[PDB]
Amino acid sequence: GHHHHHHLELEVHIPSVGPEAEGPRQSPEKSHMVFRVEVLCSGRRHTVPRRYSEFHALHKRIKKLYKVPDFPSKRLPNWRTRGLEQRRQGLEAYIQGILYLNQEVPKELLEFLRLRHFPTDPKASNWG
Repeated sequence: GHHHHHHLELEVHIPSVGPEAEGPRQSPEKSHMVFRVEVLCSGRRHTVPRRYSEFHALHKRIKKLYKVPDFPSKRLPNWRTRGLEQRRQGLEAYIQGILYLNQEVPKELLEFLRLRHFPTDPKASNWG
């Protein structure tokens, strides 16, 4: 498309993390818990619930591909010691990092969940 991006509204945040993830095949983690990210770029926000493994693999694949910071751990604590803000912030830092670094929201994830023009949820905001 061709439009002048005068509105560079950028908000990348992970508003919610809950236990409701899809249980995958034999994976390193098989986390049944999911973090629901929301990347807002150019005015469009897309709220996407992602299991840790997905970002784990995403980040590991592209770290070899493009500018990408520290990666997620394949061994995680049971999360009883801390709160989910730790998990939330860890991925949010990495995902927003690459987004700020070069390719913005990974086009590979775009291709992965078909995140183009991807919907959002009303319950992903505070007073908004």
